[PDB]
Amino acid sequence: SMSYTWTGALITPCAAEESKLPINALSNSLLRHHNMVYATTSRSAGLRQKKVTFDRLQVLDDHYRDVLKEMKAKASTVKAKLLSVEEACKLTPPHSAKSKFGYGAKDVRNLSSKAVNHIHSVWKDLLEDTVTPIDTTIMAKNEVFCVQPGRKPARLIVFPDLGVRVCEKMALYDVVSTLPQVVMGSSYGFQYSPGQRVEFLVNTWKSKKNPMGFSYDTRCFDSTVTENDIRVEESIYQCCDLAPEARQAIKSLTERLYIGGPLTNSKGQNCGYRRCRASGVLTTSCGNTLTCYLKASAACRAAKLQDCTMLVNGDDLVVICESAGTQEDAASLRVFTEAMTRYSAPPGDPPQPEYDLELITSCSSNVSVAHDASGKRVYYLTRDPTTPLARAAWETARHTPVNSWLGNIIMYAPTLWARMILMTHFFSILLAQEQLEKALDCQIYGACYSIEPLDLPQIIERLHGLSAFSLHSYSPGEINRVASCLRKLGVPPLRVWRHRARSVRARLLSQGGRAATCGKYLFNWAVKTKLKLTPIPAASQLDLSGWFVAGYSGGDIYH
Ligand SMILES: CC(C)(C)[C@H]1C(O)=C(C2=NS(=O)(=O)c3c(CNS(C)(=O)=O)cccc32)C(=O)N1Cc1ccc(F)c(Cl)c1
Repeated sequence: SMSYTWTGALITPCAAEESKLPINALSNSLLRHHNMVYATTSRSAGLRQKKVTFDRLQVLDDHYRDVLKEMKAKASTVKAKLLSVEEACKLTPPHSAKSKFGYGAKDVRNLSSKAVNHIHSVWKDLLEDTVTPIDTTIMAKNEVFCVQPGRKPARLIVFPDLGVRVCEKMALYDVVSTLPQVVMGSSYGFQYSPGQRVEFLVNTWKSKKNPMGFSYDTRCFDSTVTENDIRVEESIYQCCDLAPEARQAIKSLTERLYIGGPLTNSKGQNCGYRRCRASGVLTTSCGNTLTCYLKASAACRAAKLQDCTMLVNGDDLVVICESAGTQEDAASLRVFTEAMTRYSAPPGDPPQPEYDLELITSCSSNVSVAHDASGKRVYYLTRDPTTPLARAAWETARHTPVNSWLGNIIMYAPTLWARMILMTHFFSILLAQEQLEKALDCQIYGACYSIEPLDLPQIIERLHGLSAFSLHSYSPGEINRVASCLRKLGVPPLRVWRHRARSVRARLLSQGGRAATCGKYLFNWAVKTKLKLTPIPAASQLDLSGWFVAGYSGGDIYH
């Protein structure tokens, strides 16, 4: 069937949308080439609609059903619980979209009786009615990029009312938090810190006699998801040991929301109908991960890839296997792709075999190597810093709900671009505003986290190790990619950043306490006469539970 049917009604914004890079007094210290930076708006939604709208055909074979059976066997070992209304309410981001029924996120969060009453009413209706399609809003996402000589159209987000979103948590939060690791084991990617992911990638790579690897880019994964896939997902959820009410609600959410339903714009006009994955439901991450792992695991068998190890984060897939040499690897991957295509996950750009781990991009990241304090080689994950820096420029001039810069510093802390540019720039800004103590929101694996900037040294230590504060002798390939980015964007040379970082560090040191700790660890690279970095005390008090358990993209989750 068609992924979507459209009425002609337009996808509408809630507020005016800026597409041009806002400029303030801080902008130029980061980036001179402002016209290279843009944000998507709803006004390009028609271009997206076009490309996410196609017919899906699905041909399912024995490998498919075999893998599914294995997945269900493991799923049946999971026991999951219902969350109370209040438990589910506390998982709601403060900035979440408000209900059409006269209450908002903060009402939910502080448990107003108005919110809670509507929630209980939504739940009761889920138990009673397992057929009536549930309403969703379709919006365009405003995301920032750099011009790639041209522009990406806005992504679409499809989400049900707040009342329904709290109910999803009640029925499925424990499931989507617990099931994927039990079903998929070490192949489930959202369980890893950056440190663990690079560890798992390197160990996997060198466990092969002659390693070959490839990332598989599905063309618009969400759109490729069929009703079959979503019913198949539900059948996996139902293997779990669940309370009768959770079973009923899960069945009801599947039939009424997950499978499809009507699409309404912000003005309340009907825009059409969806028959593929909604990107803004609780099950998007878990559903996509299970479905990608199933199709890929079965496609590996069909292609006869040898010792194929998968790493799956939603729709993001990387496979590492044994080479049969270049001719056979190329033919293998074609069989893999034909299978995936038969399963309704055709590729965007065709996959290509890789023989160098560092040339493989997965979760928009590639492995690279640097050296630590004692010369002892260390692997870490990095990326082309263009988009992170284009977004950092936007966020320098505009207050954003989610600070991408903060998530990039957290996840890319060991990189030369994050240490030298992002750390230096934003700590300078926090200092000027005396907002070092001010807790800031960022999204990691789709979930929103409130973070104190001053806890960054502890956070980085836990996620990457001390190495992250002592890394040097980065690779010519990486150094060239950074330098090329700065040239393109008109970002000041690294000597300018080194100069600035010295100032930032000194200023932090002068401050004392946690701020001096930020000065010492984060900016030890800037000083020629290096200080000794010991393991950070009282770091092992702060619990990073909720971190690196599961993915929740589009799932309206707050920790
Ligand atoms: C915060 C950033 C930097 C953005 C982080 C992230 O949170 C993600 C992600 N967040 S997400 O939206 O949950 C996500 C998906 C979600 N896809 S889906 C709809 O659920 O099917 C897939 C891949 C990756 C993601 C990511 O790729 N990242 C890059 C990255 C990932 C893992 C690492 F170990 C390192 Cl070092 C860097």
